[PDB]
Amino acid sequence: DKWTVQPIVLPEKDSWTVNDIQKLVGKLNWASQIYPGIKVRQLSKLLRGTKALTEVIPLTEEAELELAENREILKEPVHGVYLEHHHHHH
Repeated sequence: DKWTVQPIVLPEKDSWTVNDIQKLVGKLNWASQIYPGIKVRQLSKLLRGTKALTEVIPLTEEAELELAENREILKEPVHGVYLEHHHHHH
């Protein structure tokens, strides 16, 4: 390691509420632009289930499948010494 993105990580439980899914879909979304292979097509659909921010929504086979594969990708560096702008000191 040297310098690049940050350690993008998320919790893991079998009781994701709309509020928990919502925040997630946002993480995977932003992460998507910072991590490929991530999917947020089925994750967002889960919301269509309920609106209450206290409604426990489970992850569908395809939702838990992608989420998993995602949490794994975040293990990549993405960025790291590959820009070189302008600096001279030592």
